[PDB]
Amino acid sequence: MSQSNRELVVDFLSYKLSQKGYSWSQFIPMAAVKQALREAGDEFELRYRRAFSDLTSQLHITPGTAYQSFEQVVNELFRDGVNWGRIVAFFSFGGALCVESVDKEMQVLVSRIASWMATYLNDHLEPWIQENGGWDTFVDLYGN
Ligand SMILES: CC1(C)CCC(c2ccc(Cl)cc2)=C(CN2CCN(c3ccc(C(=O)NS(=O)(=O)c4ccc(N[C@H](CCN5CCOCC5)CSc5ccccc5)c(S(=O)(=O)C(F)(F)F)c4)cc3)CC2)C1
Repeated sequence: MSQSNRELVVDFLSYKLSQKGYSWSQFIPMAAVKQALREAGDEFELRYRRAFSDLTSQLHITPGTAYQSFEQVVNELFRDGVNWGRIVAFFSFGGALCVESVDKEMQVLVSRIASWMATYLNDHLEPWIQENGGWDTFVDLYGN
């Protein structure tokens, strides 16, 4: 549901901020989902470190331009459809935007980015997720 999805976003973003030595104080099957997502994001960031790195020096964020940048990238990422990989890449993108934000003393973006990710998950990705077995399938596929 929509609250679940909000939980996932906050867990993932806190995880990424913790890893990089920042504060996240701008904030059981569910535990299994969260664990699989953390690991998949790390794995994604490892295999696609080139793409990851290219994007993290590409855009310059301000509180005034953040939302249009977030939306362009997300629309590009899902232009041709949804799959699980693309969903993991979506979470990683969010994580990278938050980390960049805290770096540049734009802490206010962190919770805005969380809510933009939850909204997009709940409006645009959730239908595809329920159709494809829900988050249980994602956990089975990642660990099988
Ligand atoms: C246009 C633009 C610039 C826009 C913006 C932008 C962009 C740039 C930076 C950032 Cl930051 C964000 C976005 C791009 C850049 N990029 C390029 C990379 N892109 C993809 C590459 C491959 C797939 C794919 O393959 N999709 S997939 O077939 O569904 C699939 C396959 C395998 C696994 N999993 C394995 C797990 C193996 N482990 C072994 C160890 O032990 C445990 C299991 C591999 S890790 C793994 C592998 C792949 C994905 C995730 C994790 C999973 S998965 O983890 O989701 C699962 F399994 F389903 F859970 C799902 C999907 C997309 C998409 C976009 C382009």
